[PDB]
Amino acid sequence: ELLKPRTLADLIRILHELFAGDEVNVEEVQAVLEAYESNPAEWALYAKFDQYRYTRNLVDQGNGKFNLMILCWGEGHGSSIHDHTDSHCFLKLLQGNLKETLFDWPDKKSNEMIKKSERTLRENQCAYINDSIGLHRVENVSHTEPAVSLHLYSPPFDTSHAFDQRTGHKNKVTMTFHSKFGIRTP
Ligand SMILES: [Fe+2]
Repeated sequence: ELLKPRTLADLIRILHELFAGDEVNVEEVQAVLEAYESNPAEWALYAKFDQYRYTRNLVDQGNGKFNLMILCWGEGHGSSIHDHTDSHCFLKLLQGNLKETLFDWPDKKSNEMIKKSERTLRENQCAYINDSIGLHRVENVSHTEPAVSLHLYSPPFDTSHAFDQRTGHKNKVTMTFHSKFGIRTP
């Protein structure tokens, strides 16, 4: 029984219910994330920006099966082309817009990675990706507005690959947290 989350705290409680089991109802999780109306006062604690790149800010450690975090994208900040390490990955916009570009998994032969498609993710929308869908790059192309997004991963993961757009060659990257539960973790 999916009800509208009243607050971020309410959302988190509902997510603990949705991940109480071993499997994941993707459409239900996405629906609930989209139904939470972003309220900046509730997540200001986690919205810690860096001038030079986007930051990842742990919000909830989950129940063993998922992590919830907030990413803060300065004007012009973007990601690598990357994968999600066999996890579900939900992305909900809390503030601003992000551009998502989809790429196919490369073949072993060195080749330019060509965009499959692209879309604009707008405030309060929730997108979903997994490795079966493809790879992606996420970017704040705004010159004037910072973006903030809410990310849910299940299972949690702390490494992934970055892909060279020119060749499709990949390398493993360790994921770090800029803060945890509102506390800066240098
Ligand atoms: Fe991603």
